[PDB]
Amino acid sequence: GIGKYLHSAKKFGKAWVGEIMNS
Amino acid sequence: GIGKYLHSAKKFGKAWVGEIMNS
Repeated sequence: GIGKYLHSAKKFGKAWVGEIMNS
Repeated sequence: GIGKYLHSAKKFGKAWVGEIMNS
């Protein structure tokens, strides 16, 4: 268990927001 | 190009943070 929120979420966590949070 | 930050990140954005942001 736990193998995306720490290696796939965090990454986008800082990029996805700049995407949605910005657009 | 685009497809995981606005179709997968947000999801974890709320779960991954409650994961790492929680501890």
